[PDB]
Amino acid sequence: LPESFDAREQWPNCPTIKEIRDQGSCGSCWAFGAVEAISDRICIHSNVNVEVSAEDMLTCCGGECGDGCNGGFPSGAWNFWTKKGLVSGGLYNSHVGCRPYSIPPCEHHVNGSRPPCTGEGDTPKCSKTCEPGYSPSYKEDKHFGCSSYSVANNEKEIMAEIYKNGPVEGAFSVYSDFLLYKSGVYQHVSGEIMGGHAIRILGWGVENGTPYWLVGNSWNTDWGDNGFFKILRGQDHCGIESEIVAGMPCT
Ligand SMILES: *[C@]1(C(=O)N[C@H](C(=O)N2CCC[C@H]2C(=O)O)[C@@H](C)CC)O[C@@H]1C(=O)NCc1ccccc1
Repeated sequence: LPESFDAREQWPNCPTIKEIRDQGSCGSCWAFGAVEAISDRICIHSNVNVEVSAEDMLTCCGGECGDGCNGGFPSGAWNFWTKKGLVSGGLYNSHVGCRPYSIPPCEHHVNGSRPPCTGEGDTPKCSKTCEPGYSPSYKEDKHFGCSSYSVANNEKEIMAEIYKNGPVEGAFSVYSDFLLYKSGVYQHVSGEIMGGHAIRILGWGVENGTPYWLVGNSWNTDWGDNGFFKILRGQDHCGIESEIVAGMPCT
């Protein structure tokens, strides 16, 4: 395997790989990390661009995925994709796809022109219809996954999975010092635990002798390094390697 790897560079025809979303004031990271990677993989394994709806995942999976804006299970999300499939849907107010995200973007632990995130948000309703003007119908717009699996807590296997099939979803323990991340390779040295956080891992590299994972957060682009961040790789730091999940799109 190469010393470095950036899925954004390796798959130039898949722009979703370089985009950063905003989960808004909702604990829907579990759903965002999933639909983002799923969007990436649909493009990688059927070369077609599709913004997989975070709204559909967040609102219709139900208990199988946890508790909506209160948190969920990443592996459950990929299961839903293979069971019920997912329709398309873009950013809030974008009017793109069957079900665009309905929760407003906000400032995540940074100042900006948007309203500060309030963290407290209810899970929107599971509506099985598309936005007015869009076609086809909700049922006709479903994209199915044909496999949902968990990648072992093994650095090399996680790299091989990414290298071959594209970005995966992972999770780690977020501590207060991570909220102020700007650049470099993140390493937890202090701060109270804020909770678990699911994200999208799209690569890896080495910075000043420090190995890292290339990750895309869902707190908009004005957070961290244009929305992305780097985190220590190889020592299951904060559990970054303890919960990798992925899957393959049908055909
Ligand atoms: C994932 C999540 O969304 N995390 C939360 C979060 O990032 N925010 C809440 C308000 C907007 C945003 C922000 O902080 O700017 C918080 C708790 C992290 C600091 O609680 C969500 C989840 O799915 N957790 C369960 C879980 C299950 C398995 C592995 C990891 C996490």
